[PDB]
Amino acid sequence: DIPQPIRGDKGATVKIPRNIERDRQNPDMLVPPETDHGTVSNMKFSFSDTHNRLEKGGYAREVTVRELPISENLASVNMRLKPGAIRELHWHKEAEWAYMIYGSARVTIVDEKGRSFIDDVGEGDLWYFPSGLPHSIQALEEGAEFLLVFDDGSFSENSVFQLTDWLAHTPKEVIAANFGVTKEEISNLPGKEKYIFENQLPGSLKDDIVEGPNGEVPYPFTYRLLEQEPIESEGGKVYIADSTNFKVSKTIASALVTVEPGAMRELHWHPNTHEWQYYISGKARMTVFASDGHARTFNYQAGDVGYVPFAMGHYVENIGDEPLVFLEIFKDDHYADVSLNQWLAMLPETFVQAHLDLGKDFTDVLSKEKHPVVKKK
Amino acid sequence: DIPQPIRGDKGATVKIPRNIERDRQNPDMLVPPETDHGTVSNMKFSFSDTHNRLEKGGYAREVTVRELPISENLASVNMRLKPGAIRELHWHKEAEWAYMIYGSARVTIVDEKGRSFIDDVGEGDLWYFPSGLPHSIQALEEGAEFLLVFDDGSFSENSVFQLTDWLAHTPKEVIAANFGVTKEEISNLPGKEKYIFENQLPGSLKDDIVEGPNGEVPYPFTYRLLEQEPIESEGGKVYIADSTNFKVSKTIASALVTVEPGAMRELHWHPNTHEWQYYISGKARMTVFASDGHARTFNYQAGDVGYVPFAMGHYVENIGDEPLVFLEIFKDDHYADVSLNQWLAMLPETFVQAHLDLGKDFTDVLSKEKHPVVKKK
Amino acid sequence: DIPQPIRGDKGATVKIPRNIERDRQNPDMLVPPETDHGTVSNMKFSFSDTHNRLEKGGYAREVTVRELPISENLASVNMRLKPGAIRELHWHKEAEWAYMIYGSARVTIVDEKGRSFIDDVGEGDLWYFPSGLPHSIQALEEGAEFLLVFDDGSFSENSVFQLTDWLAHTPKEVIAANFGVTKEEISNLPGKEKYIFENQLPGSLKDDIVEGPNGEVPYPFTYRLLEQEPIESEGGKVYIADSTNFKVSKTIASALVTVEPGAMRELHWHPNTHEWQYYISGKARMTVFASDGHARTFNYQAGDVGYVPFAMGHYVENIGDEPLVFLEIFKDDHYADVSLNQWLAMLPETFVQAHLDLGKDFTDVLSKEKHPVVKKK
Amino acid sequence: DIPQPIRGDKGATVKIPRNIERDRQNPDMLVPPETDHGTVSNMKFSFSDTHNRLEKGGYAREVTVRELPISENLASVNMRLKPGAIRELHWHKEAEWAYMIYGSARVTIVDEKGRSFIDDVGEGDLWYFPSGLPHSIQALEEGAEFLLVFDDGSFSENSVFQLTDWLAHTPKEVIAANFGVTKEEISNLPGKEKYIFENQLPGSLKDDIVEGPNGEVPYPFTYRLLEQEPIESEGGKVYIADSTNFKVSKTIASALVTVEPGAMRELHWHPNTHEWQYYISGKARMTVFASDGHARTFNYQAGDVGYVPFAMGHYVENIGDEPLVFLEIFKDDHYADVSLNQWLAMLPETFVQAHLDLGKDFTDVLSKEKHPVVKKK
Amino acid sequence: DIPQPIRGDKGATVKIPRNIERDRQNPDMLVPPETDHGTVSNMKFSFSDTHNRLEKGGYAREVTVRELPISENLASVNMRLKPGAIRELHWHKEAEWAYMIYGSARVTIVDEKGRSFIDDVGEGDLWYFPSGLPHSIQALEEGAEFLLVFDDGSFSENSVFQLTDWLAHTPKEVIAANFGVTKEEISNLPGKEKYIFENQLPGSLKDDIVEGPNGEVPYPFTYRLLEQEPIESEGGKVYIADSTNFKVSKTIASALVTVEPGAMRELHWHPNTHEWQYYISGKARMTVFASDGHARTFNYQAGDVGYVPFAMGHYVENIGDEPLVFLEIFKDDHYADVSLNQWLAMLPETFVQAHLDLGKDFTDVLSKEKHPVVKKK
Ligand SMILES: [Mn+2]
Ligand SMILES: [Mn+2]
Ligand SMILES: [Mn+2]
Ligand SMILES: [Mn+2]
Ligand SMILES: [Mn+2]
Ligand SMILES: [Mn+2]
Ligand SMILES: [Mn+2]
Ligand SMILES: [Mn+2]
Ligand SMILES: [Mn+2]
Ligand SMILES: [Mn+2]
Repeated sequence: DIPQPIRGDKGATVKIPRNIERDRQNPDMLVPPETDHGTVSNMKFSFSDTHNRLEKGGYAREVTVRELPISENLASVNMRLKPGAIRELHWHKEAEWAYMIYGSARVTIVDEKGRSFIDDVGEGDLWYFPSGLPHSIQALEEGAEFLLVFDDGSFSENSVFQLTDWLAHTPKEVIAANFGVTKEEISNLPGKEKYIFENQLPGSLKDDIVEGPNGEVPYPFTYRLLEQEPIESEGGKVYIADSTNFKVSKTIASALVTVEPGAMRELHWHPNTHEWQYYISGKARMTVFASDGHARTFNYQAGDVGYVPFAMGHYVENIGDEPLVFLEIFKDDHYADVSLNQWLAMLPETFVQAHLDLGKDFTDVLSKEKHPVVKKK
Repeated sequence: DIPQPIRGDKGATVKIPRNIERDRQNPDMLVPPETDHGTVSNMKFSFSDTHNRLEKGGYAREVTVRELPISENLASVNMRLKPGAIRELHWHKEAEWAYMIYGSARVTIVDEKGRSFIDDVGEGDLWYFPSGLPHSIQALEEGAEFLLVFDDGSFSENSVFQLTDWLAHTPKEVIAANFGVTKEEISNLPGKEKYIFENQLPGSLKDDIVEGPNGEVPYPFTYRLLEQEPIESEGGKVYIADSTNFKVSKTIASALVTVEPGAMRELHWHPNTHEWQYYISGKARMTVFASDGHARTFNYQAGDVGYVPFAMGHYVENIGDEPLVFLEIFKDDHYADVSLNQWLAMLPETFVQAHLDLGKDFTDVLSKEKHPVVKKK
Repeated sequence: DIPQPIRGDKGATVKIPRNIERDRQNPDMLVPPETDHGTVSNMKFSFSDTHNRLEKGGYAREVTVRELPISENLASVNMRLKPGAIRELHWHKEAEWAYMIYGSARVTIVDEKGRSFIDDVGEGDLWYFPSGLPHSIQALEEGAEFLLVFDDGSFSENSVFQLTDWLAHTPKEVIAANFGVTKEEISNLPGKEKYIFENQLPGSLKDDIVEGPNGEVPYPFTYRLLEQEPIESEGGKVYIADSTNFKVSKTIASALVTVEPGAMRELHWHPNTHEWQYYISGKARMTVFASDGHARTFNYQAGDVGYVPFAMGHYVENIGDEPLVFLEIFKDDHYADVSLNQWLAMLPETFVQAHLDLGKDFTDVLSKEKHPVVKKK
Repeated sequence: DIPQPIRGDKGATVKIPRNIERDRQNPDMLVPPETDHGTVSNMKFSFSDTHNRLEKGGYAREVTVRELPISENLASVNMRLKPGAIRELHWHKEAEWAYMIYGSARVTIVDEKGRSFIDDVGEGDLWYFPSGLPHSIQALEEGAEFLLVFDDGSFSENSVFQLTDWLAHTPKEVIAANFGVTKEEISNLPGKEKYIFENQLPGSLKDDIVEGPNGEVPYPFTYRLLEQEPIESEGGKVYIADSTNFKVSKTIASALVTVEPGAMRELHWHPNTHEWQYYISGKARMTVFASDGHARTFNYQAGDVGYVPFAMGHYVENIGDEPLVFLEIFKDDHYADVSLNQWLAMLPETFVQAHLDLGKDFTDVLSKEKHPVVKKK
Repeated sequence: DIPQPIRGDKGATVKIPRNIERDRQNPDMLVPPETDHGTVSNMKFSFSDTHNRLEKGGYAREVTVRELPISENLASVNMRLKPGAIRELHWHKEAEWAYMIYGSARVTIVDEKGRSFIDDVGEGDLWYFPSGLPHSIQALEEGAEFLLVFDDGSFSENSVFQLTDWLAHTPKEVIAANFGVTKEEISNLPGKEKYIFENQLPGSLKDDIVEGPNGEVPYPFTYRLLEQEPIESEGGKVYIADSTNFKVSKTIASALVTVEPGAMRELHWHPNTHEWQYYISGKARMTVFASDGHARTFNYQAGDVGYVPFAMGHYVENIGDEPLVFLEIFKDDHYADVSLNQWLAMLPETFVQAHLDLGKDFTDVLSKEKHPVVKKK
């Protein structure tokens, strides 16, 4: 049945040709809360609304500042590899964070000391490659699909440094001299980058491990986020990974949040930096509060990127029947938040009472323990 | 049936939760043309993906640079008034262009010489209010729904100058002194802006006309675009309105394009400025060609804003069953384009032949007459 | 008696209408030193020349980059609370530093671990709230007046995040769900921010202290600057507070300087960052030396903000009859300066002699001990 | 013999490895005039110091803001075509100005009204293609070498819009539909841009001329600069071409200056805009005077680009044995200059005398007639 | 013999007046590698192409962002002092790094604690003065010539803070008061900066050392780079100095590289920051690879500054008969690089094989030990 932008006696029927399907996806936007007010930048964008780069062995599509101007510090790729397919050995200026949503893959990485690290990554695992270190991904028997996050919003999947593209653009004489071979011995180097290519499934991880004169890396570039004990509350759970626990992960701080139906990520903000969001599954609404009485509510579902500017107040409410599952990303060495609840709970009852024009009956429910996700009892 | 991002042996099935509805709306994006390549900014955005401001008597929602960063020079509002509802008397820095999609409305405007202009606007009509001149809209018995375009992408519907908001923020003594009345005589001024408000239907246009010491305005601020004889070709028609014919319309140049099914707005570019697009009805695809072999294809349908950076090559192909109807907007005193066809048609056969590695059989079909929209005979 | 901009045979009488009162306040500007030269940005601005925001229970006025463009990194509020008046619970992006000039007040603050800190602040005390942590001020029986400094010059007192303003702009359903109460139980929440409001005087500090599951904060957010032993010299004293001693105070470094009549803050610069100044009492002049022989002298008195760009040479001379008292603020984790005197004192006599075309009689007076404020013996 | 940076008792011998060849080319830079002073941006750059793009049939190298940051408004290409070689049909955002130094070539251009213009260009001729209009160059039996100037310093020869590159990046179906042919009929379109390619010499100009439904262009896009009577003075001559005489040339104003040995382009400035310079032959020095007593002298010879910021005082002195020949380019609809000489000549003798502390003997030589190039009698 | 920009059947003879001398210096630019492609910023600039500031006792010339826009973070001075000549006591915002190419000199520096450090510096030695600390240089009996690097590309040698220039622009009364002398006692202070001046040779270093109330500096501001054991490979050696070994050197990381004829600095990049280069002696070529298949080759020799943007792939090949010697500078607390060779050497043979379409015969030569400079055996 057709929704209309009408709230009480405000609003009216749409009379011109419209996108009913999207109107349906965005109820709190066709009909915002009465408490919404003023202008805020766009805080939502769908991967389905982006050009998809198709290759032999997979695909990559991106959400960058070119799509979502508010996110100047952070950009993202949704990438897919078919079984055995290789995302070509490459590097880039930006540091890279990743979450494996579907399947598994082997990654390689070499650090600035000539040490290589090679690991398999399963669903619910992260990896993090520091700025400038060369790496690669190769999916296993199930193939693989994942989210990449880069710590610069100007990033583009099409302007990364590929191994073969470097070679093809280096004088043969110089390549030959570099390795001490003849020109002929390298006559067959690719004349073009590969980016993503089909390849036979890799062997066992153990058969791949390369030891060297310089020894093991100090710290691993992969982390089993879902093997961690989550912060658990009534309405759901939160799995945090930042530099304090996922050691190499210096420029990216993360939390995977799961929200039961009827639950919600509570009212809070972040006193460190901006929040970048990706929605893995479910349906949500968020109101971002930007001060000076400016406030706007966005709807999100699977494949949607979201965003909360530094310190803006928000909440994430599950408005669907299925679990709501999303990521919280920050460009920072740690996760941090202030809970509205915990905050007031830690101040004198009467002081809070004087602020809210409410009484004991309200301050009584305040809780000093933090519960990031609560249920609608 | 479910679409997948697969083209020949490139691409793969989506394995993670997805937005199938949007995937369906964007076929040429889930599966771009093989000839697409490289990165281009986002050139498409839907009004359905924006917060809608609901008032008593209508609504307004906007697409600004905050949503579509590529469009720094141009922004847009989709506004709706219920019958008799008034968009409050107001002004702003930006010049304003408008197209009446549904219904009709009376507008008023006063110029820098103290001359007022008052007209009724029907479907297919435009108006254009020069930077800084105060105006208002009032819908008639059918109500009204229209598109507004402003010649600065930083524009926001929420930061316009409203009559009552000015007064409420002016010292009463000063207001009283200004008009030579007492404070009491204006005690009842609104304490708040109205923005949009319900009101009884207006009388006849003739009963409203105000004459003054300074006489008629030199030129009208409304234009009957659809009363013009269109440039007509096989596949459809083009109705142009720019400063050369719609005289006051100095900073905005416009064309309403209608494209029969199986037809297409031909291959061309614009040698003056950027193109801002709004899609009134139908389904389309456009490829924007950005040089250095960069090219990207976007899908559009009703409620969608589009965009082509200065001189980028494009075409607009109807890929639907119904007529395709859209606006072309420029920040310029005239419309202008170069037709690929007409271009080659006006050069030596053999010269063109030498360029395209084709022969007479191709140059023979070239046409020196411009046909902006052609059919698939 | 009327001052004129005449120096020897340079300058002339003012012949047009003028501001004699200001001319009097700015002697070294109507008549600069002969050694002044070239253009420098404006380095002085008076709080008396700003719009004052008046509320029930106090006032706030600000000096931001909008008033003093040279100060891009730092901005300031002069705030006043009547006895018992509360500056509403709030937070903001910027970190906040403070100096209590008159009276006293209770502050509260909660950190990112859900720990609250509550303290009373008297004259000559500082507080420092890290970016993003929620806080509040409540004046005691004497009321309170203080200076706030924020580590971004784009700061505005009117765009802070207020508790009640957040709530009023959050859907009631969501608020209710957040705390697990009914809509009715919060029906009486303020429909508007309070910002500053009248309230009964608070109880004892001890009765207010809130303990919690997470324990005491590691470090206090208040510092008794005047209880410290000052660096004392002949002409006056300097009380420094930076991250090395006021531990939480990571982004702001400070010094309160007192200068007897006939004394002066010596010739120096700062090799770390810019200097932001506030003048609490007295009359001063400063010459800022900007290299390339550019130099300009400014006059300052109570209520005046001043400023010295990174590494520019300066001095602060008391030119009044009463003590001169001012603050030195830096956006940095430590205070640091180079004394011209100490500098030359630590180099070979003859080397210095060769530089200044002076002799032993001059190098003899140089001192290796730093004396930040000297007297005119 | 080896030059050293020594002037009187200032300076010293170079003691580290050096570029003697360049030192020789830059005498007034190794050893500037005593009257030089302070910092000025770099005002000189050599085409020999740029990467040269080599193609089949010629080459192109550029000087852009990426090489010469002071020139933000203007950039340049030095292009070379072998006999019959075609610079591929193309267009771009920037307007283009040109001077034929060696040989000749046929150009084509189509305007926004579908009118084509086709002309042959010889040595000493200019052309000017307005922003966005498609064009091409084809050298004749002698081949051709010329200078291109573009009215944006961000221009790059590698990011122009090529005909074939557009087609190769347009869906075949869409191309086919555009022209009403089959896919097969265009199967043989180039899969890649050509940029510059070898081709047989063109026929007579008359055999190439294409008439059309829309008639002759209003004005020609080529101008015989050297067929004009030059402003002639003792030391040389000046050939000006701007919008007042070369009608289409709206955004570019030009002058070809020839300076006999012992002569010099007199002391002057330009009260409209910046000056961009190219040196065709000879050796010169220029001092640019930037006010605040800042002044710097540059040496120039064949292949060198130069530059004078808006209104900066300068002169161009021939310091070689051969004629000095260079271009003066402006981004403006007209050429204009103020002659120092003419200026003083038009003011009261005694007034000028009072300024320069000279007497009648000096004012007597002043001349009211402008002589842009004077000789050292 | 005359070089021409011809490669196989690409390119053509230059037909217009040209700079053959530079053409000769830039072989890989007149005739780039076939593998070069696309646009890159300018990465090369010669000190011989700059205005030289001549003083009594030496000279200074600079390469700043005003000459080389790509280098926004880093600028450089080539300075020369005659025996006993003093670069006047001064300070500046920027931190300063230095390499002594010819001769020796005494430097002085005072830190923020009033501690002075005084040392003699010989060929192959570095010094590093932290932002804002006052210093000076005085050459010994041989005179001195060195390279200075400053950690801001906007730096200008003409806008430094000089001791005497400060004094001359400070009111005499204030100077007198500062030191507690009379105006007369300082009547003879220079009325102008000195910048560089002639002076008698200094005594022994030991006679100059100044002790003070505050003791020795924690760490020395000079470092004997060439006394270190170099990383030595077949083709040459690398001497690294960064914050890990040259302790005070916090914002600048450095390496002196020497390359035998027939050798080359291997294929690598830097995963931390940009590379700024200075060429001390020899002839080289470098190709910088900028991704998206963009690549450009530059020629360098003595007196040339070079540059590699963050993470761009490069190599430095000696193309001369004499040793090639150059500096690598970074704005960072450590040196770091990734070797292409070492990188592939640390990954599974077959994985690498699958990337390069080569076989065992190639992976066999890969080496896990890093060899920064290799020879053409
Ligand atoms: Mn990557
Ligand atoms: Mn959050
Ligand atoms: Mn309007
Ligand atoms: Mn168009
Ligand atoms: Mn605050
Ligand atoms: Mn100071
Ligand atoms: Mn062109
Ligand atoms: Mn000129
Ligand atoms: Mn220095
Ligand atoms: Mn390197």
